[PDB]
Amino acid sequence: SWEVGCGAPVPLVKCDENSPYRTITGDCNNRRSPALGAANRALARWLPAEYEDGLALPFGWTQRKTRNGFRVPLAREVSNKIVGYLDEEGVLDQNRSLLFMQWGQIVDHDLDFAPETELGSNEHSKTQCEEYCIQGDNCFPIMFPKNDPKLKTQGKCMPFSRAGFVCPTPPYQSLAREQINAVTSFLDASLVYGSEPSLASRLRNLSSPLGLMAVNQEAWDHGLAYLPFNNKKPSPCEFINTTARVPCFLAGDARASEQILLATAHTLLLREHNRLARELKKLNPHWNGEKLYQEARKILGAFIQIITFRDYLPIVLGSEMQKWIPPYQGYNNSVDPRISNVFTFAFRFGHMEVPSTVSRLDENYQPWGPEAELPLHTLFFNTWRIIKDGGIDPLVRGLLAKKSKLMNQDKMVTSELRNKLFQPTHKIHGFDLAAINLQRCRDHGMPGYNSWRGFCGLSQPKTLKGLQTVLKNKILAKKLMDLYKTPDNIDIWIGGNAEPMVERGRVGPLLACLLGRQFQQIRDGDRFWWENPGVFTEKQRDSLQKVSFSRLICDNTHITKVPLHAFQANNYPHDFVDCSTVDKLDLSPWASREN
Ligand code: HEM
Ligand SMILES: *[C@@H]1O[C@H](CO)[C@@H](O)[C@H](O)[C@H]1NC(C)=O
Ligand SMILES: *[C@@H]1O[C@H](CO)[C@@H](O)[C@H](O)[C@H]1NC(C)=O
Ligand SMILES: *[C@@H]1O[C@H](CO)[C@@H](O)[C@H](O)[C@H]1NC(C)=O
Ligand SMILES: *[C@@H]1O[C@H](CO)[C@@H](O)[C@H](O)[C@H]1NC(C)=O
Ligand SMILES: [Ca+2]
Repeated sequence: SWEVGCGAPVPLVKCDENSPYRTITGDCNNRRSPALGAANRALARWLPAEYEDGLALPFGWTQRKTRNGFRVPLAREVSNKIVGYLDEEGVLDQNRSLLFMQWGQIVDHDLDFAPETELGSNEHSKTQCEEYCIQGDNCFPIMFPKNDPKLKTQGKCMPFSRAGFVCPTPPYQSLAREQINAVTSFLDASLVYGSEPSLASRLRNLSSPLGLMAVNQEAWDHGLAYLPFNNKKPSPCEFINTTARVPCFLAGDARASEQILLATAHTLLLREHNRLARELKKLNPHWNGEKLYQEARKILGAFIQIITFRDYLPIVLGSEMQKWIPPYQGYNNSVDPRISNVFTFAFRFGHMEVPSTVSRLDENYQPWGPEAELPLHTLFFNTWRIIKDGGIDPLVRGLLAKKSKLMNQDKMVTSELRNKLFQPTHKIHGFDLAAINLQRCRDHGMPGYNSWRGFCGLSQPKTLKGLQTVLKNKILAKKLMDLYKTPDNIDIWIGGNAEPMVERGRVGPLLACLLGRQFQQIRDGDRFWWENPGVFTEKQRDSLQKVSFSRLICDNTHITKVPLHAFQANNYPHDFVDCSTVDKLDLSPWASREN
């Protein structure tokens, strides 16, 4: 009966068992269960999947099969009546830099990725889905409600393909459909180095023995390195401007060019590896390429861990932080470090932190050129605006001096994402991330809002007035009840995100509980955690506690004026101090003693 069994598409890997380095796949982290938290296995189920047919059909598939006696609302109707807003005045977060939003996307991309099924290649099925809006198999299109302005302009539907699932990726009947996590569950910089050998080697410089990561040979940022291009076709970064013909970037994660500020962040992280690999050589000229790579990799993975757990999670979770992520008490090998299916939705609170524009700023933190500020939607899959228009430095200044959007019950998701999203294969800046999120909840068999409230030991509202008391909002609760008819049926992404934020944080109680658990588990369940005794030397760890996002920018750009605390709102030159002030990474404790 014990289904430890199923998992056909995985090349079972032997473990070295006393190696000082993480694998690329994340395999061999846990000794008793070596697959635990490895890429290309099922997302963990904190609660049983919920499907129309108990097995695989998403709720809403059959237009006649109620959920608890009620029809589920169209995702695009929920989007339009709740998530959407016109007025970008008053929407900005007075105490979060745009870097707060950006770091979130980075950590999300380190932890999880459930890609679309690849069944449709050399087929018209993707076309027949998009072209004809015909629900079938892995085609689950987002249909427009009547009165939707997109009806008049785009067609009857937005296209949507169900996420990949384990064992068979085609045939019928499994305990329940389980979607894949294609990256490593550990906070291990997999987004820089890859989660597969195949890509991890292609990423590396294997012409020389300095342990360097490949760099662009076509283009340079004032002598500073760019990510190598991705010479695969069709390139969506080419598609968005066929005259510039600047391809998408190649990184450890396939998503690195989805928007110019994520591509930017990816560029900071690569340089930091190269900068480390050449410093390690300096001190230890006797070291080979492999040793340099792995030893640079290991520093960077520690860096992301510290920035995330010390700087980021306290200003997400606020008052709830200590309650879910109590201070570190060493490696526990009985902790599941796997990313849960519900986490990959919980973390999409990020979508309401994305504001409608991006600025480029000069060395005086003033407007860079006559189109310094641009709409978010023109920067999907846009690498040319980096190559042909100032390098990363003017964009890294905008991440310091501009603001994240604040979540708002009346202003959830900017139209730049809710109406104008571009997706690689489809042709138009005409999609809805909110609608996508909701269809995806259903596709993944997500339990409803009260199941999750129940799971987190929170009250479970059954009426309008219960829902009003929890949401502290009569109109939002009303619109929700009008759409869902019972709070039991509310899709967890919007249910969770409707909740007012906890003191000193940027999520409500339900999210703080779901996020809190997951981040506690990936820290506690990780054999290679930086503070885990025996991973670093006690001296290396005093050197490590001094890292800052301030310093990473200083070391890896030509910017000399930084805030101390890069995630809080910071204004220039008041909150901006010189780079010689911040603190460095002393790499002396990595000095190799031959004797
Ligand atoms: C301009 C900014 C962003 C864009 C354009 C964007 C776009 C997307 C898209 C297209 C998806 C795939 C949706 C699906 O097919 O179901 C997605 C998923 C996701 N996004 Fe965002 N996003 C942005 C910012 C963020 C931020 C700031 C965070 C977190 C703080 C975040 C977290 C996620 C997560 C967790 C997923 C699911 C990934 C997975 O496990 O498959 N995103 N995003
Ligand atoms: C590898 O490193 C060498 C020396 O640093 C450099 O000249 C070369 O361009 C690099 N190769 C690639 C493919 O990036
Ligand atoms: C295309 O990129 C080129 C730079 O090669 C730029 O001059 C042009 O204005 C861009 N056009 C669009 C539509 O993005
Ligand atoms: C701004 O954010 C930081 C980070 O949470 C916090 O400690 C600080 O008290 C906040 N300041 C104001 C004035 O809100
Ligand atoms: C390890 O975690 C389990 C459950 O995850 C818990 O019961 C136990 O207290 C922990 N054990 C140690 C050794 O920390
Ligand atoms: Ca990872």
